[PDB]
Amino acid sequence: NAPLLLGKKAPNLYMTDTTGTYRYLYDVQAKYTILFFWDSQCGHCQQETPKLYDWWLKNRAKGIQVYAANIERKDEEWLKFIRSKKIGGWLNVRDSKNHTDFKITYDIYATPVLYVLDKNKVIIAKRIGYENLDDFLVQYEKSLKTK
Repeated sequence: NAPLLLGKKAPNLYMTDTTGTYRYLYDVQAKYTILFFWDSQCGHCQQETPKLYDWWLKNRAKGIQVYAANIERKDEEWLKFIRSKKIGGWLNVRDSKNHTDFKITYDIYATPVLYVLDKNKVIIAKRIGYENLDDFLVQYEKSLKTK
């Protein structure tokens, strides 16, 4: 695996939603997709996940989905976190059908990890913090105009 690059299509993910039903990354329709890899075992009070959710609630009508890719190999703790932290509204998925190698394909070590993708799943931001999203989207859109 070569490391991921700006301007390349993010690798597809064949992950499943909270009902166990396939929701492929490439099948998501959204002006921007936030690809977000996370792990409930990082703690019940982990900060990035619910704060991104709060951000998403405020910005989603702009045409933004979060493909919230939980990296765990069991359902129980993932679902418990979704319920208790009340983050069920976005696209929660897990690799329940074993199609994703998070280390080879996406280089996931420490979690959480965030990518911003455009409408065609091209990588436009790599591993930036949720707190830099608003500014990243402003500058990105200005950059489309200039040229």
